[PDB]
Amino acid sequence: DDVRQYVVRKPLNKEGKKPRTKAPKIQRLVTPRVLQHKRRRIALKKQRTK
RNA sequence: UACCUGGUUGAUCCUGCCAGUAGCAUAUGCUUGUCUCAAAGAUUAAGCCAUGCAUGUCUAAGUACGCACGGCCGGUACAGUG
Repeated sequence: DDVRQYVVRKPLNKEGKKPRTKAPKIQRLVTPRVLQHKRRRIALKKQRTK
């Protein structure tokens, strides 16, 4: 599944502003960036060994 | 600038100190137009303290669901400022 679609959004309705839903930033979520960070760590290991 | 002068005697030459002399550093007195530097609660009490201030700090890069501001109504988690 994809947790991105199951984050509890909270509704905000104030008089002078249009209503909107606020969502938290999902933490500890695996994204392309963290995978690239792991790749870079392993590549640094390889570079050190070489 | 390697300097002395007055004072013991009726007078003299000494010893010798007192006083003078110049700076320096604190205080104080009188006086004080310009201008440049510039010390300043050490001395007595490391005595006592009203009040205020004197140490805080965020980047692209730890944590943002504070509508506190702020958008592009969305399989659009997180726009951004904060």
